[PDB]
Amino acid sequence: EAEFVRICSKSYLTLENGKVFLTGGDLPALDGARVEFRCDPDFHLVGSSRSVCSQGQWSTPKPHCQVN
Repeated sequence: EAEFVRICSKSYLTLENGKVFLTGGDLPALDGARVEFRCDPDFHLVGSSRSVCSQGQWSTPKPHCQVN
C-alpha cells in the first residue's frame, strides 16, 4: 500500500537551527517511529515538539523555532 517510500517525510529530520531525535529508521510504513524536536540553545521550540511517525506520515506537522 502507501506510495513510493514507506517512510514519513524525511524532511522533518533536518531543521534550521535545530536537531531532530528520530527513532524508527526505514521500516515498512514506520508506524512506530518517534521524533523529538529540539531547537538549538538560542531559539525555543513552540509547537509540535513531538511527532510520531505512522503509515508513512507524521502524526503532527513540523513546528518552528522562535528566537528568544
